[PDB]
Amino acid sequence: SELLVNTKSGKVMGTRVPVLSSHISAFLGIPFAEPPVGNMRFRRPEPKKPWSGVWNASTYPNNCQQYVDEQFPGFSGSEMWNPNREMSEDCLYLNIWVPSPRPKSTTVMVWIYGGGFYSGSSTLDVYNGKYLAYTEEVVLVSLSYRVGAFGFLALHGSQEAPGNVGLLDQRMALQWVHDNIQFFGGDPKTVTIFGESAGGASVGMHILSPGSRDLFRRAILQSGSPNCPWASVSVAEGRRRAVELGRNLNCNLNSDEELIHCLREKKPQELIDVEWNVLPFDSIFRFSFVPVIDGEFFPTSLESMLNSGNFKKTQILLGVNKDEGSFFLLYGAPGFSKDSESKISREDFMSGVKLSVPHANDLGLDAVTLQYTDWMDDNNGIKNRDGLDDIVGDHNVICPLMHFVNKYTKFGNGTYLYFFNHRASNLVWPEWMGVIHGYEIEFVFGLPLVKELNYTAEEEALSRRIMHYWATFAKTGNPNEPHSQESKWPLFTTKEQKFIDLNTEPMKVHQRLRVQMCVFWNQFLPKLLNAT
Amino acid sequence: SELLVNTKSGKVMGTRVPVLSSHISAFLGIPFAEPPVGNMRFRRPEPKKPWSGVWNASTYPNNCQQYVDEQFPGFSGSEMWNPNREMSEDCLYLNIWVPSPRPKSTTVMVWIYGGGFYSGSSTLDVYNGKYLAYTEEVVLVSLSYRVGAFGFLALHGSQEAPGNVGLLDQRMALQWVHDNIQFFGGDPKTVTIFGESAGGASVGMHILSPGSRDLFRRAILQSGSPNCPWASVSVAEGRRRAVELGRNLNCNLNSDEELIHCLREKKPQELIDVEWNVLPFDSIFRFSFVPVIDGEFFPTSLESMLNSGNFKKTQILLGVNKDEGSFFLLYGAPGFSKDSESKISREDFMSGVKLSVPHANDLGLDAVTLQYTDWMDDNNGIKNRDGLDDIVGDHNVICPLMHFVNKYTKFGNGTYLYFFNHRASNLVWPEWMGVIHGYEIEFVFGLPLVKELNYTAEEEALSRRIMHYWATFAKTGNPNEPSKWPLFTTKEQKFIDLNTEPMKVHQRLRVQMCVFWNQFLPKLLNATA
Ligand SMILES: *[C@@H]1O[C@H](CO)[C@@H](O)[C@H](O)[C@H]1NC(C)=O
Ligand SMILES: *[C@@H]1O[C@H](CO)[C@@H](O)[C@H](O)[C@H]1NC(C)=O
Ligand SMILES: *[C@@H]1O[C@H](CO)[C@@H](O)[C@H](O)[C@H]1NC(C)=O
Ligand SMILES: *[C@@H]1O[C@H](CO)[C@@H](O)[C@H](O)[C@H]1NC(C)=O
Ligand SMILES: [Cl-]
Ligand SMILES: [Cl-]
Repeated sequence: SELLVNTKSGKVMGTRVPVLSSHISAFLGIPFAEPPVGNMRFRRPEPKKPWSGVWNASTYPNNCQQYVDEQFPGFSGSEMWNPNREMSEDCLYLNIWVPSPRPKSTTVMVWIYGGGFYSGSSTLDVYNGKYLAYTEEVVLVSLSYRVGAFGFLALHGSQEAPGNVGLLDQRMALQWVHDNIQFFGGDPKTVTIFGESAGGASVGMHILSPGSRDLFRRAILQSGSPNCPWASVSVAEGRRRAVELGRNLNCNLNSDEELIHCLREKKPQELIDVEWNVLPFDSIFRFSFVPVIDGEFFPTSLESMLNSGNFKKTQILLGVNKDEGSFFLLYGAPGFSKDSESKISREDFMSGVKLSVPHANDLGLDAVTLQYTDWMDDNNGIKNRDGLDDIVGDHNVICPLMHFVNKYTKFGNGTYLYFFNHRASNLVWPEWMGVIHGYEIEFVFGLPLVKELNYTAEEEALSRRIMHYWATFAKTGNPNEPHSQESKWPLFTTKEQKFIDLNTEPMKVHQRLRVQMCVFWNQFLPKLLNAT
Repeated sequence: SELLVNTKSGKVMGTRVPVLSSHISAFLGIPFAEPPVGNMRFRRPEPKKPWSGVWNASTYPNNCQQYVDEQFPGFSGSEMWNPNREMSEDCLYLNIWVPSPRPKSTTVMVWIYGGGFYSGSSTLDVYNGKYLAYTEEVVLVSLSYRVGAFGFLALHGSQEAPGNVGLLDQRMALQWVHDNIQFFGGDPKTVTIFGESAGGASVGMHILSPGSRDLFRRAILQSGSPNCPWASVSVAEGRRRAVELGRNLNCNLNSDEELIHCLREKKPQELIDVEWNVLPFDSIFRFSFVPVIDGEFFPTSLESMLNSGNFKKTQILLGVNKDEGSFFLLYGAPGFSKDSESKISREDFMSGVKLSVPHANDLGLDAVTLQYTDWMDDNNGIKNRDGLDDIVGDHNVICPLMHFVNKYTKFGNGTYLYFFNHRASNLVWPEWMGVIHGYEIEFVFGLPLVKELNYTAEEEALSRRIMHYWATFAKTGNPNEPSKWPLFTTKEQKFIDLNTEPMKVHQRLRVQMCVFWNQFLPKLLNATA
């Protein structure tokens, strides 16, 4: 049978699903690890032990325990990102979409969800893999990993809570794919890992971590990179936050052993209720439990590894959205509202930059302000809003990524860069937010192809070329179909630094994506902050 | 006679001169101090002792001892600023042009030449006062003062070489105008001092100094302000450059008295030959002997005085030129040439900013470089050149002036700001240098009104409205006669362009770059230097 597959861990039974007038096979909620429960919370994952009988893989699994956004109750804009399945610590599962009839040795793409390392689910409607698997005839896998304290509590030295376990969950899902995907018609030698934001940072992390390199062929990073300021913390900072979590829960803080034991006895929701209290400052775009630069998953600092070429040399395709920062200003900065133009007063602009660049000293704050302020027109609320939008996006996503792409390209085997700037026709968010963080995903996954979703014909066309770019890249390491009549996406080279826009208009090639501001964020500001 | 005038120090005989198919009276080279020679070198000026008989005031006086530019021999562009009279330490004189017939109590304008405090003469062709005095019917005076070591060698504590004597020379010429101008038909109660660059900074210094405030009614500052980075030094820095001057000359350095005695034995040229060697850095737009913040001529720091309102409250008219910095890049930065477009490489740009902001640490240089570099086109020689040009002008002239203007307007009684950007059709310098430092002067003095000078008719028109703006301001405290030149205000910050086109009003002259130079860089340097 097409739906019955025997894996190295046991048999599995999938389901036939409809997809754009055709059908495809789906294996949902396949376990790849032992439930990280009880005494295993905070521990490295362990391989799922073989089960006997047939595993029913006809329904989505549970979502990992995570904070749930209740800012706009009933609002689809925010809720599409919340867990749409019951939450449980028993959440290490993966989903697979296989073309029907089953391919022989086809390209595999593994999706890693984002959510700032504190949230995310593999089961969201936007991650529904059937459209891309069907359309580009690839074997699509969506994995899952522990988020929040459950995935990244880090007490360096301890082997009960080392930190980086969510990254290890991802790796185990990758090992599972390397071991069993051939049984689904996938080629373990041609797997592309791709993810957005936290997922994108994750992808870059596996490119960096020796232990992950050999488990995939190449990578796609969307709106995220390993070096993002919010994507990792030092062992010290990580230890401090773990201990602060204990303090907030009245825990015995005498030894890791006791602290951890105390934390293992709490119900998930108790950890989550206090999750945000351990952050260093009042800030936006900062999350409590994230990867730690441990000297293990990451041999040395990310900068030194990037500098020395100490990472997987392959082909990468990556990019950003025009307004990565808007989502975060809306939720944490004064003056922003989803029901108004959100014109920002100079006073709010000032507090906005402090929130946005929490680690900066006064001189640092002044530099950012000067860099993003039009002094001929400083009370212009729109320029103030947009200025703050750019600050959040440039500092958190765009510049860290440009740094990564420039460093990576010195050693890599091909880099393709994009700038996604199409504002969807059916977007429920206010216009000031622009091309929002995460909204290129529905195009990557082919959502615009489903008519009931009411996207424009130009949007369906954009989705199809994006899916083909992504897939062709996954298959060959080049988004372009060699000798083809269509415009060509040029390689990003260290000299020319070319990149293309991704929208409904004919392709435009540009150079040096936001160089000016990124020179400020990547070179000058760090120099000024180091000064003292 | 009309040319024979009795002043409080003695009689003087002027001369009738031609001015645009007409004539006026000119009293050239009137002494206002005792010759600052021999033992008087470095000392405060002394009032000129009365003479008997008639002083011959028919010809220009000597120029003060100064560095002479020989970079471009025979070249009129550079040579027009060089002394055109013999140089002598006996140089403290003033000249006066009086309308004919001699008016009754008329507005007086006193010119203070620039030259970075190390050079300058009152006798240059471009400072010829006859056209302005005639056209605008004002009594025009041009004074002189000691420059270089002779006027600013500062050994604070010593009464032999106190520092600021060049400024005191200027003060005594003003005191002389206060005392005698009424005999030339001038109103001592309506005196306007005006000067360019070091002269403009000088004017600003008299506004600040208690000892000078009551010797003039209003002030005009052209391309210079008191707070300019090159316009003053601390007593400690002035003292070390003095000592270094002696070191360069094999002087006894055991005591101020010995050092000074040694320096007074040296021939003027010996001093001048090593003058530049005392500067603390390889730099441009930096001069060795300048005003010292002594606690006497300047009670306290310039900023504190500006902040507390400790200065003369009156009307000020002031402005800058579009390309203040190019002259200095041409002379001291790699890559520039008078005979080429001077496209500037990246290497030369980096070198250039280091020369322009000598005092900055590396972070400071990075900040400046970032602020003026187009990272989408960093190898554009033209942009690199124009960028360096803006850095020099913004940092040395424009932003310091804007800072002065904003601080002064809080307390002042009327500010008029201009931005001169007309490139003279007959300039001999290359296009890349643009609207050069000092070239608005010829329009202020009315040179475009003389036909054999070959200016265009709209240039003569421009000169006339500038002269009238200047003289009307001098007479009333308002350039406007009842298109209006708006009052610069703390809130609005309006200013006008000065060119051949119809007057346009703008606001916040180079506010973006000036926030950087006036607020951010100083803060950065204070936090990390
Ligand atoms: C697997 O679960 C789905 C829904 O619960 C159900 O329709 C189906 O019959 C199940 N298959 C088996 C063999 O239990
Ligand atoms: C990728 O690698 C092969 C050699 O391993 C080389 O010939 C080719 O030029 C490389 N491609 C790029 C874009 O670096
Ligand atoms: C004034 O001096 C000049 C020469 O320097 C001379 O030609 C002129 O006649 C003199 N006038 C008188 C009255 O001495
Ligand atoms: C100058 O002073 C007079 C009287 O004190 C005052 O009415 C006027 O407003 C002042 N002018 C300005 C522009 O400050
Ligand atoms: Cl469907
Ligand atoms: Cl004439």
